[PDB]
Amino acid sequence: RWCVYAYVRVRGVLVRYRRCW
Repeated sequence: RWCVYAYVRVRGVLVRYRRCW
């Protein structure tokens, strides 16, 4: 597992962030 560059998804509105998986 690691966290890198990504795009969130709050209220069907993608918003640049970090995602871990």
